[PDB]
Amino acid sequence: MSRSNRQKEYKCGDLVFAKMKGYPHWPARIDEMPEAAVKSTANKYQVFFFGTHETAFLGPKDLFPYEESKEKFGKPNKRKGFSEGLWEIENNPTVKASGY
Amino acid sequence: MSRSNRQKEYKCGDLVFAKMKGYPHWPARIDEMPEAAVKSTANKYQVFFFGTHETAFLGPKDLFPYEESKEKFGKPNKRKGFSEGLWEIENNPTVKASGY
Repeated sequence: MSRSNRQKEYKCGDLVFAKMKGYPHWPARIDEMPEAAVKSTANKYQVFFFGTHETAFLGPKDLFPYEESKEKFGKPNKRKGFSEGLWEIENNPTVKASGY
Repeated sequence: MSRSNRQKEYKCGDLVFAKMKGYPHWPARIDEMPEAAVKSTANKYQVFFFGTHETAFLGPKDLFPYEESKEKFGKPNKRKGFSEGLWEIENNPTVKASGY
């Protein structure tokens, strides 16, 4: 008898009355639409690879403190850039003793 | 000692073993989030305010249907961008590039 509406989303957001901080219902239009693969870099840490000089985005669990676990990982790979970069790190300033 | 110490994230300046693609554990520097619209909030819409001629970030909950709201909050004047925006919207809400 009656037909429903399943479309809940405006395309991007369309044109509406926007409620912003200090703006109680002001005519405003939408721009952009964070849906293409990445929406926004959130809760991600900017991990800048020291040796390979490359910016990556990782999380807390993707990062292991050598201040204590220097002994745990050492230098697991023998590569010219790997060993060189990790060596530049092996003489790091913030070292809480070489003994573990 | 601002209120309570809850911040426990990796603070820009620390350095750890990073786990990236092609790198089991490569020591990388920790940098915090750039902070420039992107930092957090995954799905957020950008909104162009005709009023103050600004661009802000809002969500679906902050965008109210104008076809009904325009009739509710129809109180212009004194506020330039409100009057300008209301007209710029009234004479072109769907953007008349076909039937005008």
